[PDB]
Amino acid sequence: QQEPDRFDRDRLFSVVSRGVPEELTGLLEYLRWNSKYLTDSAYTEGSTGKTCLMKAVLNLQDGVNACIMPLLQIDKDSGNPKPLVNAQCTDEFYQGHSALHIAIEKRSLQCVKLLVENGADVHLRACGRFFQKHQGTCFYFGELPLSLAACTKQWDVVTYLLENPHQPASLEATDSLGNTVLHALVMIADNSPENSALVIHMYDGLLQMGARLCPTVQLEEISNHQGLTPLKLAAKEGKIEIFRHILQREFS
Repeated sequence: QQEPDRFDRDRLFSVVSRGVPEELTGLLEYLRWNSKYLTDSAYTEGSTGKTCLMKAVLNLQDGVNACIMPLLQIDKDSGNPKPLVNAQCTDEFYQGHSALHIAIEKRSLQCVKLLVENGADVHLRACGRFFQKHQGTCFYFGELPLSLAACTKQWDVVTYLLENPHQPASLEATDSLGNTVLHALVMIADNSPENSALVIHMYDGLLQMGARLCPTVQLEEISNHQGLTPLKLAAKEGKIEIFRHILQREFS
């Protein structure tokens, strides 16, 4: 008894950035003694700021951080009602970013898997506050982890987000503009011959999965906040090439 050693934020962030989990011993003991969680202001860069898990994901080696599992375990064992996994960062650079968003943004499937396997909400919303404003690291990708993976051309990630048995991500989910992943692709698309080809490939792939995962729901008839289906939006936005593609699919 009569313990345990102080484990401040500075030290925790140093260890998670380097990657070695063996130096996290004593953290659980301290947290529990003082009834503290890794989501408290004391352990984040300002209340509402980076959690230690986001710091872990921001420092990848080979696509993984060996701290992520130990960290998510410590949080579980500490009795946190609001799991560290679903915490969202919101500072000068980030806006509603979960570790999941960062994991997808860092193009790491093994890290995405790892997070989803430990109760990550695949429906948290990032970059909702900023809409064609150049402020932080935020851009429009449709503010949904699935949309992000699709807009960033990561099929293997899209595949896993839709199929995994832990937390499947619905294709029917919409962002603050009522925009589905299909809408987001139309938006994200420039009218380059190379880019349009890749967006079409991704677009089609999701409808294939649409037929398998939600066969009853006609994804392409889903209208957004301005009363636009992906077809209508494609015309409004002047994205001629992919508008030409959605058109043909309708006339079959």
